[PDB]
Amino acid sequence: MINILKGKRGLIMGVANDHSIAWGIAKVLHSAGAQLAFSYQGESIGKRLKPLALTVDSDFMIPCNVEDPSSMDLLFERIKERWETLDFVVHSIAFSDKNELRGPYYNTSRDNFIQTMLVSCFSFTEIVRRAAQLMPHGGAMITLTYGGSMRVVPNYNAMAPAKSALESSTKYLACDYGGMNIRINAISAGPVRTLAGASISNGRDIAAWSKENSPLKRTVSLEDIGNSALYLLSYLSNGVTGEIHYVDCGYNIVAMPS
Amino acid sequence: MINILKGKRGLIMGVANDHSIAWGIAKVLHSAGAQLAFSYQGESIGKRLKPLALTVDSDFMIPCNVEDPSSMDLLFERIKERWETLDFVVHSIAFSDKNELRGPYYNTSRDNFIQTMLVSCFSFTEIVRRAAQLMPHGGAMITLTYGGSMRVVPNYNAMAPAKSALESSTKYLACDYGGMNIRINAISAGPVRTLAGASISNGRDIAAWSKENSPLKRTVSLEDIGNSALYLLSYLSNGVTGEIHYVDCGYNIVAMPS
Ligand SMILES: NC(=O)c1ccc[n+]([C@@H]2O[C@H](COP(=O)([O-])OP(=O)(O)OC[C@H]3O[C@@H](n4cnc5c(N)ncnc54)[C@H](O)[C@@H]3O)[C@@H](O)[C@H]2O)c1
Repeated sequence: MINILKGKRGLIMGVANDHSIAWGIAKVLHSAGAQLAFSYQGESIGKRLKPLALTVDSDFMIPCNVEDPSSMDLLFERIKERWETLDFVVHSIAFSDKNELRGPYYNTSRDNFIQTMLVSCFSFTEIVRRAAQLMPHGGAMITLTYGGSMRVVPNYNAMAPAKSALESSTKYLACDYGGMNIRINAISAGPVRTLAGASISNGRDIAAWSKENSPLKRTVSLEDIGNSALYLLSYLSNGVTGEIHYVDCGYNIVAMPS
Repeated sequence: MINILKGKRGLIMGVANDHSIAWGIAKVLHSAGAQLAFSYQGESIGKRLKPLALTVDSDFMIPCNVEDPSSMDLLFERIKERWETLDFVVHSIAFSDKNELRGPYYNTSRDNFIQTMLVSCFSFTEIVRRAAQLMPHGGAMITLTYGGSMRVVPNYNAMAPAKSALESSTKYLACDYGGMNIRINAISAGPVRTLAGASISNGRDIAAWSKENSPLKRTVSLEDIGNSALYLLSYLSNGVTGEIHYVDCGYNIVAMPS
């Protein structure tokens, strides 16, 4: 009963399996009428994406290494050879050495910090500025963040300044592109069940904690995020740019457990 | 007649001349009793620092390039050959390419971003880890930041996500080290007429705008920042850690001019 993206086409980055946030988003954005292009980071991923993409009417798949600006130049070159125009971009790329997401933050190595910054923060700047060039009549973009950027989440470590800066760049990008009628927002998702446990050593704990202590008593679903993304990428969110939108079943509001 | 820093020893990072924030801080800390060590970046800065440091009774000056791990190691070796233990650190170091502090944030290049991040953000993590080893009974450190991290200031560009990451790591460092009674805080200063300040285009306009529209209608002085540093580094702020403390004559609270 929703087709507000009828006739709109966009780019989805961040799919790694059927449990990826970018995938939940993809499903919901397609059900609302969007044509999807996808990027993929590796071969195993491409092989899982292929069937997934097919179930949302799409064979448009383009490998990309978000750490290499040439790769991204190429990603847009391949996109452009089918679409002269783009309406939205989903950026859900998060990487860090998972072995360094344990113990105290001060053990963050310089190279992991550089790499985590590059992939988890600056890639959005890169992509956004490439994509804008295909939005001559405006458009909308989102990145993904987590509340661990601003309050201390144990183990999160290197991810934390990276998101913090991602959130910062989100707001600067919004100001840059605002005159061109491009909107740039972020979704601060809560832990997603099962996904949490594979991303970081205490993921299960973080999630269980979040579900026990959120006002809504559940964790956010992939579909929740998909619908919030649908909101921020459609005309519905026309009065909204540069927003760090919290979609965590309200976990962020509670100061302590009951 | 203050002397709450009687018998304390501290590291001052970031003096470049007699207008530097770290210098204002050094002056008020010294006048409250503290013995001071200084790190300087280059030879001209060193030549300018010798006479100054002399006026606060110090010849304890060590070179240090903060994008060089070896050099920060050497810095702390040179400290230890005189002091086995240390009471406080001031981290007042920033860098970004003058050329990129102009125009839209999206023109920020990858290399300037990595470098700005290393020097402006991660160098604090670097320094904090080494210094902590010199505070077996606890102590206090501060870094410097600016409200441009979280609200958009024209031309501030790459400095913004860098400061944001810096504010993030401050809180994370505060959690890693609170068990050791080491407090880690930051000062968010209003505009001050400095050497690195003149890298930003239209910083003059920025400072005039911030002065005109602040509740107090004045700019912060090196002494204001020095005094808030004295607070943040002594027994006075014993209940304060992880705090981003605004010392900007209240600019941040005003939503629009009157
Ligand atoms: N200038 C302002 O108005 C202002 C506003 C609030 C916050 N801040 C912050 O204050 C601090 C900057 O000092 P400042 O503004 O008094 O100007 P400044 O230029 O006098 O001092 C900046 C220092 O950063 C140092 N630095 C740069 N690269 C270095 C390296 N590789 N190794 C060691 N040192 C290096 C410089 O040597 C210099 O001493 C920064 O954290 C800055 O972001 C500045």
